[PDB]
Amino acid sequence: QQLASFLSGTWQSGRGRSRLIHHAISGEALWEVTSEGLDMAAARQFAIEKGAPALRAMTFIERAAMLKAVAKHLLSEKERFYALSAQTGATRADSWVDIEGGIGTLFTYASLGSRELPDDTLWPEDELIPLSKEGGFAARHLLTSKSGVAVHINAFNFPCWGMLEKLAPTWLGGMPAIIKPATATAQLTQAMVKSIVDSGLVPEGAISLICGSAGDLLDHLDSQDVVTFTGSAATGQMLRVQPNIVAKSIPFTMEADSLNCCVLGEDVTPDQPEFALFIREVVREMTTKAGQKCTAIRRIIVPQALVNAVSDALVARLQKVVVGDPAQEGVKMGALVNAEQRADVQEKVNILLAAGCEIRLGGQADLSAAGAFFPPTLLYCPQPDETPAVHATEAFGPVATLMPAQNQRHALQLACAGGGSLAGTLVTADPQIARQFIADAARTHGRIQILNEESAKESTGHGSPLPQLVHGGPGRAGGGEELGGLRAVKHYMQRTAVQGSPTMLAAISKQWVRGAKVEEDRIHPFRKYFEELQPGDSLLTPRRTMTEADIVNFACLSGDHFYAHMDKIAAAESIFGERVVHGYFVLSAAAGLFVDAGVGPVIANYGLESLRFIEPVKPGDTIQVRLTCKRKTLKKQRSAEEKPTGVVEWAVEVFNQHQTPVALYSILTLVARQHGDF
Amino acid sequence: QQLASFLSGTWQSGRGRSRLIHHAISGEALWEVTSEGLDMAAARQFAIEKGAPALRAMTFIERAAMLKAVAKHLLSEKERFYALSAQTGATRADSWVDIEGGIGTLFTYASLGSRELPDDTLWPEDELIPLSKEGGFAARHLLTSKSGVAVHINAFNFPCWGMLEKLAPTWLGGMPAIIKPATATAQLTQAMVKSIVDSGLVPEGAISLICGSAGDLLDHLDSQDVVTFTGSAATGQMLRVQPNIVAKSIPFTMEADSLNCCVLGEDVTPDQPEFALFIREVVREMTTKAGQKCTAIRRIIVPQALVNAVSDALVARLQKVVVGDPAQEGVKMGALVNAEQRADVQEKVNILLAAGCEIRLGGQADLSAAGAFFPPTLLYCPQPDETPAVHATEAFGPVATLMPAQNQRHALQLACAGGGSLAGTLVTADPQIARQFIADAARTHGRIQILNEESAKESTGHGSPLPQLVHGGPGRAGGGEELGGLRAVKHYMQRTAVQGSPTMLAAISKQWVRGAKVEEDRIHPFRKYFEELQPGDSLLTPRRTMTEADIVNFACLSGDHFYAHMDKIAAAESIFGERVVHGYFVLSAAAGLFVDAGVGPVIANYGLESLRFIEPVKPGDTIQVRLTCKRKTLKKQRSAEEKPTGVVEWAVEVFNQHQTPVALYSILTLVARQHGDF
Amino acid sequence: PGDTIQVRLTCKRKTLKKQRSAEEKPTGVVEWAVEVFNQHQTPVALYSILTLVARQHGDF
Ligand SMILES: CCCCCCCC(=O)SCCNC(=O)CCNC(=O)[C@H](O)C(C)(C)COP(=O)(O)OP(=O)(O)OC[C@H]1O[C@@H](n2cnc3c(N)ncnc32)[C@H](O)[C@@H]1OP(=O)(O)O
Ligand SMILES: CCCCCCCC(=O)SCCNC(=O)CCNC(=O)[C@H](O)C(C)(C)COP(=O)(O)OP(=O)(O)OC[C@H]1O[C@@H](n2cnc3c(N)ncnc32)[C@H](O)[C@@H]1OP(=O)(O)O
Ligand SMILES: NC(=O)c1ccc[n+]([C@@H]2O[C@H](COP(=O)([O-])OP(=O)(O)OC[C@H]3O[C@@H](n4cnc5c(N)ncnc54)[C@H](OP(=O)(O)O)[C@@H]3O)[C@@H](O)[C@H]2O)c1
Ligand SMILES: NC(=O)c1ccc[n+]([C@@H]2O[C@H](COP(=O)([O-])OP(=O)(O)OC[C@H]3O[C@@H](n4cnc5c(N)ncnc54)[C@H](OP(=O)(O)O)[C@@H]3O)[C@@H](O)[C@H]2O)c1
Repeated sequence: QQLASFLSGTWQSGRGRSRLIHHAISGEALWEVTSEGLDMAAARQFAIEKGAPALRAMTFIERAAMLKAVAKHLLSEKERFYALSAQTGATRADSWVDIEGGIGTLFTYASLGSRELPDDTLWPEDELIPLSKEGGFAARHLLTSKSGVAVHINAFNFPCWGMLEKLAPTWLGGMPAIIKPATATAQLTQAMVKSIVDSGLVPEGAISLICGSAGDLLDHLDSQDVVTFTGSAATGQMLRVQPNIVAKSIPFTMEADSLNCCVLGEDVTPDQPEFALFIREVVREMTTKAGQKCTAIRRIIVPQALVNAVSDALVARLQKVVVGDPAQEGVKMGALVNAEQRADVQEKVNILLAAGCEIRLGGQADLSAAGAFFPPTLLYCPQPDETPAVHATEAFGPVATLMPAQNQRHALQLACAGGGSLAGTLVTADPQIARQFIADAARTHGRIQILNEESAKESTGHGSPLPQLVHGGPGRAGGGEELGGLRAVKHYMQRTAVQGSPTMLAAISKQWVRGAKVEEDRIHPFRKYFEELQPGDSLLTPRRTMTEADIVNFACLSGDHFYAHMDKIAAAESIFGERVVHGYFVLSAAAGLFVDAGVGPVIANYGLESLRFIEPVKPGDTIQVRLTCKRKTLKKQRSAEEKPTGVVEWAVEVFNQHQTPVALYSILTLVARQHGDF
Repeated sequence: QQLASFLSGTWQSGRGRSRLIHHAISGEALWEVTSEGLDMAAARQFAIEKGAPALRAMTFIERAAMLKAVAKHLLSEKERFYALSAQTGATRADSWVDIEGGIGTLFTYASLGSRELPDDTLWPEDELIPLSKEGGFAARHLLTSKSGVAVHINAFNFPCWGMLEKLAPTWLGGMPAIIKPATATAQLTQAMVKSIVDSGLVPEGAISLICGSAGDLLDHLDSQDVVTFTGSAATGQMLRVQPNIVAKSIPFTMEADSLNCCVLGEDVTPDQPEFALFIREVVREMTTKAGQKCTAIRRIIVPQALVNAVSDALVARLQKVVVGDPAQEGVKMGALVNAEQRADVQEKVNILLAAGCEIRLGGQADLSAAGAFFPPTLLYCPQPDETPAVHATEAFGPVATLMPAQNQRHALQLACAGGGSLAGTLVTADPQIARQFIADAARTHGRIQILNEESAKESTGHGSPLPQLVHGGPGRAGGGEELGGLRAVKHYMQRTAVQGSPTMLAAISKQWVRGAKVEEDRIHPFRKYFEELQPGDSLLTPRRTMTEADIVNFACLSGDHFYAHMDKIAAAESIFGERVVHGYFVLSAAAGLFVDAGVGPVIANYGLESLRFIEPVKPGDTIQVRLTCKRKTLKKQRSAEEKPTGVVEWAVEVFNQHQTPVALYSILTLVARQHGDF
Repeated sequence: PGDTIQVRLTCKRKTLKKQRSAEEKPTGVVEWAVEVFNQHQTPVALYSILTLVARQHGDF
């Protein structure tokens, strides 16, 4: 049966030598992959000259709305995805983690791109960097989306999660993608790609698919491309030194296999709940998805006095784990995906047994079975720092070694001896042990979960890479990082420091910055609606003279009787020399000066961005405010009952009779729109 | 004469086939460099086990103060640096740019690390990521340092600057550096390293130096090491495929040569000042350092109707450039650094002449002189979109080619055809031309100066990489990024998402988080000095019932007569349903509830970090405030008269009778210290 | 006007009450000697307030 790729807009298929997708729980070939004869240069050509300008013409708000639309359309027809994912030997809960994590990543990136990304093609990430003494020359950083493809090379472990966690920052970062899924489970990836394409939600060319070997794709990539690898280290170290990738100097974000530690602290004793949640976390992490996730615990570091207790509790917790078919009831652990993967797990076990020990059923794995089953394996290493094979070999299944420690100094070194890892866990209750663990072990781990009794209730676990936490570790784990919230959309963009005058930076950024020209047009910026506000709409307010009665009435009304305002003696002994006006009274009299009293488009106050008081305001000191529109960034009207609205940021610049800027800041404001969508 | 490398604390010297340093302006050999026989493994060993823990034991504020101390020590003896930099053929202005830019980078990183880096070994860059509904499981991103070394492989152009803008983020990130300067100019680099080491300011093992080849250094680096390269794109692409760098997966930040566009716009006519400053900018940028900087203009894109005018202006201005000895008077351009560099520039000119044209005195360069003199060269390309040798060959001297464009749609293509560049420049006055230029040409340039009449008065120039702007572009420019402000110190750190309870993240981060435990200790936190404030020192204030009279008195006193506060009718038809309390009055009644009236350590108010309003406060609705300490981050007492003080940040959590958090925010506050540093 | 006011609240006399009902809270009536003064430290307006102050332990 042919597994169809998606290149150059049309569903195509390969012609030549092939690999095939074995079923996991039974063992027959119900798909087969091929990509020979497919033109890769034409697919990259179609992506770059069709779907790249279709994404780059959108704003970030429209791209986040597109991600939310695809997320809802994929959450709707999710039931075929579980049937396609049960072919991988995964259980219902494991496939639930896979599918709903890969769709909740899309919802999370849609929410983040809706909230913190502008209604613009370009995203300015800095405020302003004043490079001149006067103010006529300045700079700010711009993130523009690249003009090429994003070659994503995935692993076989999460066809839904691991493909859609690379695809939401790619699309939110304005680039089209070409997904190369692993050929052991590409049927669920094609189900996802087909469900995306057959919806009309993404433009044509914004997504592709190569079921099978790429081969000629990496030899054709322009310098505006990115390649994001996910797999073993041995493959990505062959693809990093690919000559076009080093020649055109394209970003190659490799992220690879890892030996994830789980260190038990010295303060934990077996008569505590910490010990029970430690054993529960290690067993659940080692049995979730049959140990076929990158963030599975593979090195257990316990104190020396607790080795026999942990090794007797883990086995008694693990003998209740039922290994079998998922559709028959009472089964907790599923199967692996291949007999090739089963043979790989058992040969990595036999490598670990050359200098290790044995606690459970390890190398006794029935290779003559009609199903990729491997028994849940707990190992032992009595000499942990003498054997480098424990700290360099990951048996990619239900296997996790165990090894002692010596009083939270050998434990840190055994946690860091993995050569850079992807996840880790310290189970303690003393908050000063976790300080020492982060101060030495976070150099090598990309993510650390300090698990205690308060955390263990609503934790997501050791093996849940959140879409707003950095997934990626140094060294053996790959070095490259993913999923860092909006850090993940910045790999798909080019960071440029634009220099010039502020009136030029304001038109480049489509904002108002600090020293741009203003557009004062005889009526009030709070009277304009959202669509007729422009960044630059200033307001030179009338003045208000600060006096001693102002200080007295505000200190009475607010209750703020600080000595620099209400004492005549101590204000002379202070840094100010005499009594000064309250900073919050400057902040309140400013809003007395610019706020329209009348009913208009301005709805709420919504917060205040960044306040700084620069010079003190005294009695006998006029105050004049420059209310200037800065950003617009409309919202999405989450219900049809809701009024259409957008959150306009105004840049407030108070000053005094000498025109020096006392107390400049920036207010947000929820402003009504004339037109909506619902 | 031996030029001594500095390894393992001892000024050693190599034993082998030695390269020699020619004098630039006269031609003799007055140094010779070698590094054969030097144990590089012992150098990395001494660095990691001596200077890495000594740097990592400092706080970031101590490392910023160390950078300021080394900057003031290097500023006090700059005259020997000018004497050593005159040997590189540079003039007094060129050497001034080099030395004082290298030291101003140190002062800039001292200011940034003192203002925005914590008083801690670690650094949390996020606020908080709440990952649970109850709030007992959250995460935040920590930036711990790296426990290895930073290998810096520099070019010959900026021996002071190009070393000392890598040494400052490396030291501010707590790693020891092993600088490999280019052999053609390493005498000034050893002058800098000797001035640093013979001062007692830095720890021992915090800096090394290899005058000569590294040889056996890249084969010894562990995964906690980073390599930062600066040179041509032929060398760094061979250093990227080095087997230990790809095996241990260490960060190789390559940053290479670039063809730098300088686009003249259609709106600029030769009567304007824009044309004169365009010609002045191209001439000054091509004659500074004899065109031996990476950010020098090497492609001039002009409109088609203005080619003869630009060419006649450049010929009439560049013939006034006098090439000669820097010490004698009336000499503008200095020389190159080697006869080998002169031969390389001329053999690149012959490549550009194999498919180009000629305007001025180009390839007629004397290869038999006692000096590395090259005449200022202006070329011409009548078919710019047909000759790929113009967009792929850089002649690294005073050479810059010129080529026509067709009405701001060919100019953008000729700017983007450089294969990924660094330091572009548009010279216009129309702001929408600059908007269309950044919307297309910021994909290939890492920095773009939009130069107009307002910019050119206090512009830093085309070839001045600011220490707080991202230096480095994609493609041919390397893909690496340097000098990004605090973006550069994050190449030398490991970003780790630390999960766990907020009461655990508080102890890890040495801050307070959102739901951490509190230390209520019966006296007021505004009575405590800076040294006895702990992050977590809380205060549950008494209440205050918001009434209609409060709304009336605050709307009268401020002047904010907004309709949701002063109108019974319009507030009933608003989003609030009835009249609500001012948000600024909630902000002021909060400070009425937590501020100590008496004279104490609290000095000023200093600003307010991040305010958000969440639920509206109504009449008949009490208000209770939870002031709690969050960050400490002491200042450094810039004078002997100023008081020792620090800037404590307090997280403020106002709430109402239903305990829902109306208006949670964060105030800064300047708090006096009990003990100073002097 | 232009005259700082600093107040010295010191406890003067305690004289507990007897909690006339078992439902009543136990309380005593503390007298405080309030001594206001100015920047020249001369006593403008010294007085003496009574105050009903709750007791920790009662009898009923
Ligand atoms: C209610 C909270 C409890 C406290 C009790 C109440 C205390 C008070 O009410 S005091 C009265 C109101 N407060 C004031 O007027 C404070 C005045 N602000 C001051 O700058 C004061 O002179 C004082 C004492 C803080 C000295 O500041 P100083 O050490 O010289 O630093 P300074 O150079 O002024 O810069 C301060 C900040 O302004 C920022 N700033 C922003 N724009 C500018 C600008 N154009 N120019 C200067 N600074 C600027 C700076 O970046 C700096 O912030 P950062 O932390 O990021 O570096
Ligand atoms: C001076 C300016 C001009 C004059 C205007 C005068 C208007 C007024 O004075 S009104 C009186 C004071 N103002 C207010 O009370 C503002 C109104 N209060 C509100 O928050 C409103 O319910 C409203 C409509 C803005 C909320 O909008 P909503 O669609 O529900 O978004 P929502 O996400 O729930 O809350 C808004 C923000 O609170 C933030 N927030 C922070 N912590 C929390 C939390 N624990 N729970 C909920 N939200 C939180 C959210 O993150 C969001 O901020 P952001 O967009 O940056 O992420
Ligand atoms: N983010 C992470 O850190 C992360 C996440 C999930 C999994 N992983 C790691 O991934 C590993 C499991 O996946 P895996 O066994 O599939 O890794 P793999 O065998 O090394 O292959 C990974 C991917 O690379 C492709 N590939 C293989 N050889 C290639 C070549 N010569 N040229 C181009 N592409 C090639 C494969 O396609 P084919 O199908 O054609 O072989 C597959 O899609 C585990 O070790 C796990 O730790 C890491
Ligand atoms: N930020 C930037 O992008 C930037 C900044 C400044 C300059 N540059 C570029 O640098 C170039 C000029 O400098 P350059 O001629 O000195 O570059 P380079 O000669 O190619 O190499 C620079 C450094 O690399 C070392 N090196 C050379 N070959 C090596 C090898 N096989 N193995 C290990 N190390 C090796 C050199 O040492 P040796 O002295 O022994 O050769 C020198 O220290 C220009 O093209 C300019 O554009 C770029």
